Amino acid sequence: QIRSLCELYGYWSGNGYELLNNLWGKDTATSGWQCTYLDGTNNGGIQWSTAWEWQGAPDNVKSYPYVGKQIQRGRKISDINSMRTSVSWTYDRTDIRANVAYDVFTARDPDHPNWGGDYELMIWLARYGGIYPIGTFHSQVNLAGRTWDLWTGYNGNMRVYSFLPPSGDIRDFSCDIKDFFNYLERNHGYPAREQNLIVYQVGTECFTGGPARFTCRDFRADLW
Ligand SMILES: OC[C@H]1O[C@@H](O[C@H]2[C@H](O)[C@@H](O)[C@H](O[C@H]3[C@H](O)[C@@H](O)[C@H](O[C@H]4[C@H](O)[C@@H](O)[C@H](O)O[C@@H]4CO)O[C@@H]3CO)O[C@@H]2CO)[C@H](O)[C@@H](O)[C@@H]1O
Repeated sequence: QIRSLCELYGYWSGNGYELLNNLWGKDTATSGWQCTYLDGTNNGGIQWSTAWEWQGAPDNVKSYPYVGKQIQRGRKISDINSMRTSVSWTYDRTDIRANVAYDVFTARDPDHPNWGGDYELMIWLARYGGIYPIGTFHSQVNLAGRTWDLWTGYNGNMRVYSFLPPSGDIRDFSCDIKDFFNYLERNHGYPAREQNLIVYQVGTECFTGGPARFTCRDFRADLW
């Protein structure tokens, strides 16, 4: 690896991307740790991985290490035409409580900190070990060439929309996240004209299990 980010909130940035050893829930663990590795920045993308083992509090996320596309504050979702992104990944085992997911926060306050927002949009590409997203099942949705189970609920005051695969995982994926926002704007009254983009990330939420290793073979993200 080019860089090993094994410290709590170990951080790298470059080429308009960033990487964080985001162990935000680790104090709920009874044992374990996690490191995030920058493997490459080849071909306009990021190659990275994270290794971990966690015990304790099986409904509590211990971490969400991520790669993020850096964005400028004050961009209304309605004024973003496209958020094209692709990811290729593997997990070395699936007998773990973990997901792989895109995470996007938006807020009416354009200076909202990056830990949250008014709304969260997640696109889950894996759902291992019997975990649940925030909230309850809402409906099925056709987007990005697939069928999704949409779940909705609240994390504090933040409304969370999570799009889940009905079956299996999706280890090679590409989409335009604006298709997901546009669907929410039309059918869920999502206030895109007053919401600013806060973060644009992909990573893995880790609850319990391991030793496990997530490899992101390639990540690319743009927005226009
Ligand atoms: O909290 C500060 C922290 O936030 C990080 O971003 C989090 C979001 O805050 C969060 O909404 C979301 O994590 C969800 C996860 O998707 C769900 O699977 C999980 O669901 C739990 C649920 O909470 C329980 O009620 C239920 O009983 O069990 C299920 C699991 O089976 O809930 C969590 C939130 O608790 O996604 C984001 C990524 O982790 C930021 O990354 C960080 O910067 C902040 O400090």
